[PDB]
Formats: sequence, structure tokens, C-alpha cells
Amino acid sequence: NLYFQGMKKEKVEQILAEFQLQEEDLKKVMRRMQKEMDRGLRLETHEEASVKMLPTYVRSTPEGSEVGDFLSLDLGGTNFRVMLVKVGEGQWSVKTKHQMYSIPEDAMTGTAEMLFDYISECISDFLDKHQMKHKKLPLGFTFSFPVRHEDIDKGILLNWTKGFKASGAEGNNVVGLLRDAIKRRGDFEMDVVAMVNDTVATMISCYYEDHQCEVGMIVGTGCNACYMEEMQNVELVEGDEGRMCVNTEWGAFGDSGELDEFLLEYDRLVDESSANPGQQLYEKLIGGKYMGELVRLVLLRLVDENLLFHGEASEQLRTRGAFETRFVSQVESDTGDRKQIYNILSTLGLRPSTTDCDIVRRACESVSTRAAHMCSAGLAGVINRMRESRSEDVMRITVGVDGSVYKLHPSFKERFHASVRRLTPSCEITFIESEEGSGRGAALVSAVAC
Ligand SMILES: Nc1ncnc2c1ncn2[C@@H]1O[C@H](COP(=O)(O)OP(=O)(O)NP(=O)(O)O)[C@@H](O)[C@H]1O
Ligand SMILES: Cn1ccnc1Sc1cc(C(=O)Nc2nccs2)c(N)cc1F
Ligand SMILES: OC[C@H]1O[C@H](O)[C@H](O)[C@@H](O)[C@@H]1O
Ligand SMILES: [K+]
Ligand SMILES: [Mg+2]
Repeated sequence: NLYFQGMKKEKVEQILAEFQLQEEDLKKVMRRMQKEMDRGLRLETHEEASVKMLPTYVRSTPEGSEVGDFLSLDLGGTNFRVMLVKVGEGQWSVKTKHQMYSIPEDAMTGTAEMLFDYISECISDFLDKHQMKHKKLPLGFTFSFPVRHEDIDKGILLNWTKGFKASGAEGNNVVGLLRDAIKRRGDFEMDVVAMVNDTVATMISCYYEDHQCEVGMIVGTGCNACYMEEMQNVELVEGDEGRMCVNTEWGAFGDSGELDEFLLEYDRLVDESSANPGQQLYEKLIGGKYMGELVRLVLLRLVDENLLFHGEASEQLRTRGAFETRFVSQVESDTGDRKQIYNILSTLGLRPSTTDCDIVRRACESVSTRAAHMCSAGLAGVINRMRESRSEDVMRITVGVDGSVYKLHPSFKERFHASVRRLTPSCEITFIESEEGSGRGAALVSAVAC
């Protein structure tokens, strides 16, 4: 009964229809986000604002930078990265040496001491591999978490995000935590000259092939953005001349109820089983840490309604984090014959039919399209805000982008761009993907700082 396959697919659609957002739902999200951005920039409203709009102390144009050898660090994912970059006049910057280290779970959710102990050890090993523990290299730290800066080289951790939990770190100076751990070893000795967010590093690295780049966006494990604000609008910092980079931390949009009309059963479940429940709600709609898991929960509801896999879920389907976000990419990469969907599901202990496979594709499409559209309301907000703070009628702007979801998902990018463009009339937006953008961005900022 091919009649009874399509009826299963008609009911799957009534459920999937819940992930739709109309163009006016997006304009509403966009307005409300723009409203939170305003509140985050104001001294009077900053403390209660869910979008924090944090000053980064990376000021518009700089004066002259030093040249030579820098060491970049990158902490934010489930891996920590070290790299040596050569900066030179032309401004230009090149990746010379690189090395990535997997983070022991016990350093993610143990103590700050443990975490930065592990970080320092990696730095010690790296410098050995390349006999470098003697030149006192200037160190740039890309640290992908909300920080309140007093300066380029001094700022405190506001709260962890993305499942990080190391105790004894929130409220403390992050650069100090790094410096202490280095000194605990006898390493040693780096001049830590700059700490930046990954959005910031990505914008800075894209700037040199395109001077129009004044926005940085990350859509990886988490989702965030930064942009060049007018110093007159940054009430938290002294001075009204020139421009400064602002770290939106827009992931926390919705933490005071701003997205409530849009949250689904699946989002509440994802929020409630997370390391930070009630927090980073906008990010949990978009980021790759949460995307596959959201798809998993849709498949469980489809299984419970007798619409999928004969109404039975494998032990693998019922385990946390088992539908990887990469599987969302790989399912939507399928070229029509269902073989990629088949092997993913088969490896998950399921016995899928042709129509099971197609339904799983529809679930992935529903979840990632929503992410793409929710994300576009954020960027459009930022860019509409920037058009309105400036004098020209048409704003010509470049956006620097990194993150595995934007980069590796076969169609996120195209859905995302088209939606941004419907929401940003009178803007001409160029999107560029960064090349080793964190490390190169950190060293470039460091060269000006020292
Ligand atoms: N092929 C893929 N397509 C989409 N997502 C993926 C893919 N591979 C891995 N991911 C997910 O993307 C996340 C890693 O993204 P990536 O951007 O490489 O790291 P990141 O930039 O450190 N993340 P963030 O903390 O947001 O900056 C993981 O949570 C994965 O589940
Ligand atoms: C993005 N954009 C657009 C024109 N101005 C900027 S910001 C920008 C800032 C810095 C920079 O390092 N600024 C610093 N301010 C204080 C210490 S370092 C840079 N090294 C390169 C840049 F492009
Ligand atoms: O890694 C991307 C983003 O992840 C989380 O949202 C962090 O809070 C933010 O600082 C970072 O930029
Ligand atoms: K100011
Ligand atoms: Mg990152």
C-alpha cells in the first residue's frame, strides 16, 4: 500500500510544519534582537540585557604593528589549538606550525586548575616539537566564551557556554588563569598580549583580503557574532572617536523569554538535558552542539506515533548525542538513491525502508532550515543596525564566517544567505569564509597590541 506510505508522509508533514517560520516571524525576531542589542549597549540597561554587547577593546584602525613570530592559542571546542604565525609588512600573516590537542573530559568539567594545567602542558610540548621554549614569543589567546574586558589583555569569564564547566573560573581574569598555570610549570614565559573571541579573530583575519569586512560570525558548535560599533554608541567605554569591536553574545537572546512563542517541545528537552539549562537559548536553535540531538528527538516522536521504523527505536537511537550533527549534513548530501541515509541509520541499529529514509531527510531539512532562518534574523539585525548608524543609502559590507555548520552543511549557507538578503534591503552583503582565521586573527591583533 503505496497509499499507506504517503499517508505516513502526510502526517509526518503535519508534525514537521511546526518548524516553519514565516517572513513576519523572522522580522519580529529581528526587531526584538535589535531591541536587545540597544539595551546591551546602554549603561542603564546593560545589566538586565540578555544580549550583552561586550566591548572587546579592539579599536577600529590601528597604528603600526610589529612584525615577526607570534604564538596563537584557541580554546572553545572539544579541541584546543596551538599555532605559530609569521606576521609581516604588506599586515600579512602565515601559518607556519600548527597543532591540535583533544581535551580530556575531566579538564572540561573538573577544575580551572586542571583545565589550564592541561593547556600549559600542550604549550610546553608544542614548543619542544619546534625548539621554541627560549624566544619569549608574544602570545595571542582566542577564548570563545563571554568575557568582560577591562582591556585587550585583561577580562573576566562571565559564564561558561557549550558544555564547559571547569570550576573556579567564572568571575576571574582568564589571562591570569593562563599566566598562573604557565608559572606553575616553569614552562615557560610568554608575554600574553591579547585575548579575543573567535568571532573577533575571524573578522580580523578576513579584513586583509577584504577591508570591507566589519562583521565576524561563527556557526559551529555555538553561534555568535561581532561587528564594528561607533565609539559614541559604546556607553561602557570612555571616548566617542572612531570605532570598536563589539561581541554580541547573541546566543543568549531568548534567556529572558524573547523567543517563547517559537520554542517547541524538542527545544525544551534539549535545553533541560544540557550543561546550561535556561541559557544560550537562541544558540540552541542553531549551533551544531544541539542540531543533531534536535533531529534525534523528532525521530523519537515520529517513532512514537508509529510513523517511522515500524514504531521501534534502537538502543543507539535512544542514547544521548547519537544522531551527530555531521549526520544531518550527510543525510542532506544524499543525491536521491538513499544510500548515505541508509548506512547512517543502519549503523544506528535500525532497519529502514525507502520511506523511512526520506522521512529522516525531511526531519533534517526541517531542523537545519529553521537554524538557517533563525540565524538570518540575527545577522540582518546587526547589519540593519550598522546601516542605520552610518550615512550612505546603500551599505556595502563584508561578513567573515567560520564554523563547521556554515562550512560543511550542504545547504545551510544558501538558505541562510537568501534569508539574510530578504531582510536587508539597501545592503550589499559579501560573505567570505576565513582561512585559519582564529590563529591568524589572534596574531594580527597581538602584533598591534605589543
Ligand atoms: N560535517 C559537519 N556538518 C555540520 N556540523 C558538523 C560537521 N562535523 C562536525 N559538526 C559539528 O560542529 C561542531 C564543531 O564545529 P566547528 O565550527 O568545527 O568548531 P568550533 O568553531 O570550535 N565551534 P564554536 O564553539 O561554535 O566556535 C560539533 O559540535 C559537531 O557536532
Ligand atoms: C575590522 N576593521 C575594519 C577597519 N578596522 C577594523 S578593526 C582592526 C583592529 C585591529 C587591532 O588590532 N586593533 C587593536 N586595538 C587595540 C589593540 S589591537 C587590527 N589589527 C586589524 C583590524 F582590522
Ligand atoms: O564559538 C562560538 C560562540 O560560542 C558560544 O556562543 C560562546 O559563548 C561565544 O563566545 C562564541 O563566540
Ligand atoms: K563611548
Ligand atoms: Mg570557534
